[PDB]
Amino acid sequence: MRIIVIIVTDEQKIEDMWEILKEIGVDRIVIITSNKQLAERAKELGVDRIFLLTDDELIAEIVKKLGADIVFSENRDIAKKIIRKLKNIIILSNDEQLVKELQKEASDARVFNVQTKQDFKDLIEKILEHHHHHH
Repeated sequence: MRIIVIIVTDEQKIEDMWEILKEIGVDRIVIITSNKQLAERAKELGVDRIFLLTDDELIAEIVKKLGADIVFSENRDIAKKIIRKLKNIIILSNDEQLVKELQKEASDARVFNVQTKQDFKDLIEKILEHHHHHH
């Protein structure tokens, strides 16, 4: 029980760790998406932990059952939809104007903000040492 809810935003795709994704990744991640396209792509990789749902707030009930303690997703409304039942979950969102709302209104809710590479650098330094390959 340490599964991360991977909801994918169309930004810089992690194709770097796409290989190790099948060894370490699928062991501790679940692919939660509304797009069958990348859900099939992950299925061609051999990701067993995939849910395809075109619903917004329903993910709060899905991850409740999955016992998920973390989610990567841009979600303003759906943040409060998850937090109202789960204040023990750590949610990352890009909108700092929203992240602060959840940090004030919810007592035990651990809501972290991402803006620039700094937020990612500190976060990866907190967790296990993971470096990127220069060229």
